[PDB]
Amino acid sequence: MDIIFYHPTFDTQWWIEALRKAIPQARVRAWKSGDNDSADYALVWHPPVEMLAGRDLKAVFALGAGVDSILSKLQAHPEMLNPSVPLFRLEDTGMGEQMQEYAVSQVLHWFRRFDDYRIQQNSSHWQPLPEYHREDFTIGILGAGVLGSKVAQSLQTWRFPLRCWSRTRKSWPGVQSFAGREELSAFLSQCRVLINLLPNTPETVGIINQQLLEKLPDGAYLLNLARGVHVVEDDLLAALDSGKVKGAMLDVFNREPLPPESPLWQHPRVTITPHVAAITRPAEAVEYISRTIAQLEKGEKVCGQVDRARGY
Amino acid sequence: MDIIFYHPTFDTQWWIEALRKAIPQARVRAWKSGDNDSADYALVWHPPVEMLAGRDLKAVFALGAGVDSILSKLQAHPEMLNPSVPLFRLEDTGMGEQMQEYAVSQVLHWFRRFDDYRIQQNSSHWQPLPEYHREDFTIGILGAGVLGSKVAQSLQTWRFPLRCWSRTRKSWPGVQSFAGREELSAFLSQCRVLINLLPNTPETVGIINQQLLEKLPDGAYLLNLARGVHVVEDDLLAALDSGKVKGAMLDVFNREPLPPESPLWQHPRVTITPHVAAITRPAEAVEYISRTIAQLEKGEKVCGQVDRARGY
Ligand SMILES: NC(=O)c1ccc[n+]([C@@H]2O[C@H](COP(=O)([O-])OP(=O)(O)OC[C@H]3O[C@@H](n4cnc5c(N)ncnc54)[C@H](OP(=O)(O)O)[C@@H]3O)[C@@H](O)[C@H]2O)c1
Ligand SMILES: NC(=O)c1ccc[n+]([C@@H]2O[C@H](COP(=O)([O-])OP(=O)(O)OC[C@H]3O[C@@H](n4cnc5c(N)ncnc54)[C@H](OP(=O)(O)O)[C@@H]3O)[C@@H](O)[C@H]2O)c1
Ligand SMILES: O=C(O)CCC(=O)C(=O)O
Ligand SMILES: O=C(O)CCC(=O)C(=O)O
Repeated sequence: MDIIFYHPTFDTQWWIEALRKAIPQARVRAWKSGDNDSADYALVWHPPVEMLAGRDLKAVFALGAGVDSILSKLQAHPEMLNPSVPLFRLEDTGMGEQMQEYAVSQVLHWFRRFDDYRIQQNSSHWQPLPEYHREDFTIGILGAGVLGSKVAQSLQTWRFPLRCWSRTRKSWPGVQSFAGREELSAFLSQCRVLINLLPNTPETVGIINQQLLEKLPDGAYLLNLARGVHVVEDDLLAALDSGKVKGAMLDVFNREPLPPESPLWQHPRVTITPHVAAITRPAEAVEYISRTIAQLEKGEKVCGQVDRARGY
Repeated sequence: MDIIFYHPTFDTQWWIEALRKAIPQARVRAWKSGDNDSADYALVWHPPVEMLAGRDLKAVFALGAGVDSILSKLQAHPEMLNPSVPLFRLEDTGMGEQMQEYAVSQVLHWFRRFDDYRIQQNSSHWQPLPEYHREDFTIGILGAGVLGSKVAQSLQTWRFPLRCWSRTRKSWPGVQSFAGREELSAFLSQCRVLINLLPNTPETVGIINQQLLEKLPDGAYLLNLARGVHVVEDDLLAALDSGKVKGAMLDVFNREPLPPESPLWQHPRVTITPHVAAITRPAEAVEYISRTIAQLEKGEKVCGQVDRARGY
């Protein structure tokens, strides 16, 4: 078999060699413009149209969890990827644990009032503060997928009340499952902490806006680990300035890098990371891809597949 | 039975009523100066000498995990507590989980470089940073007791390499046990994070000093959750200023409240909480005390007992 590989910034030579060793019968090459030779599988991130157009590939693997970029490019360029070609993404491959590390750390940080103690420390002021209680710190996960479930599981360990929101009902024993737009209001009503692990799709753009934020309990917290387009940043700033939202930690933004003129940078209740919440671990990704190709060859059901009609 | 209760600041009336309901055969009263009536058990925190002197109690329960204060008072006033009287403390009673919340949150905070991203955010500067790896983030727990073990267990969940230090060897399957002063140097050599959960005893005063800190790996972190006397604060500041220690989070200090002139307050790499890492949960404490008294009455082995000769 023949594999073409393309990634705009990863260690391309490292990946080729690691793919060759995991799939020794395979010829792996980096894709460059003009290369119209045969290929069975394409491993891509932000690929140019030309890499895929007209190719009858056995599969394409997007080298990330999110596929909003490749799918929006296919919408604008329907000739890029034949409907015959199955599209896969990276499920977990280390990003699950990475989202658990980020979420658990910051949820506990807020639950233990480290933000308030930092403010008081800035004035050299010693003052024990009242403890928060788990019954008032219900956590809601917007999005209940591969990463959402992982974050829910790790927070349940700490005995926080937990709820999740998705399109379809979930069966997680101690997590209250809300489903659909008709249940979103009820889901938000108790979310002391709101964690966003949704995909970017046309149905979810701008979902974290003024109307959503004002349904939250007072003194709520926002963790945006998904996509910048999910949040209307001026609406968030207004809810931070009114005291509706006590704190927001944001890893993703409508424009990346976040422009220096954004008021989010210096807002006292905002914490910013530069889109680093969860990156695939190359060796786990090479193992996921090699195992998935082997399953495709054997006719075993795989499920890590993108549905172009639903958008994720 | 008769129980006298004394605590300088807790909700005394709440505790009396809760003890009455957990031990309905018991007469519970708040101790005031001049009260020389009989008593079988004393529940105390920072008690005056007069409360205990000359009393042949069946047991005294110190209402905290640490007993350095009561034991140093008994040293200065040997008449305060007859050697006949067994002394107990609060084992866990909720403080285990509270130490896990604090430690896990801040270890993950440092592991994910949230401290560096905060510095960069202060300048509106966007810059993904290299990931740290678990093999370079060995965590050492100074003290391997009721709370030390709980913290070790919760950090093992995150797959950090783990080691502990105590007087006696431990058998925790994935935690390397170091024991005694003769093994302290070797224990420190790999501690990227040093977590202090030792008791204050004459043998441990000032143990975190210049000689200990310089045995740590470069860019180490310090979490002091135990007693302020364990740390020589000027030595810590020097290791923070030389870059030996990248960050210190401190809940306890040689003088409490930490005086405003301490350079720790405004040091950029120091985080301060006002001795709030783990407070006993009254209802768990009343359950621990009532169950321990019942076991004493039935002749069942109890072990939560202070050893006045060893000092803890
Ligand atoms: N560094 C970073 O910040 C970073 C890294 C990796 C991933 N991410 C983000 O995380 C996202 C999720 O990854 P994942 O692997 O967890 O995706 P996933 O397994 O596909 O899970 C997506 C979940 O979102 C829910 N969802 C989709 N559309 C919805 C709608 N209209 N209403 C309600 N719920 C909806 C789905 O519901 P059903 O279960 O009912 O289908 C599903 O539970 C990615 O899309 C990416 O944007 C960010
Ligand atoms: N809010 C707060 O900040 C807060 C709250 C609660 C407790 N604390 C502190 O936490 C401490 C520990 O509580 P705990 O219940 O875990 O106590 P513990 O169960 O008695 O554990 C103490 C541990 O320290 C070790 N140790 C004692 N002396 C030592 C020495 N000379 N060299 C090496 N190791 C030594 C002991 O070793 P062995 O196991 O070999 O005996 C033991 O493992 C308390 O003393 C208190 O100061 C702080
Ligand atoms: O988009 C990226 O920069 C990689 C991390 C991510 O968000 C994803 O895997 O979808
Ligand atoms: O000493 C206190 O203020 C209570 C918390 C503590 O450190 C202990 O339980 O020993």
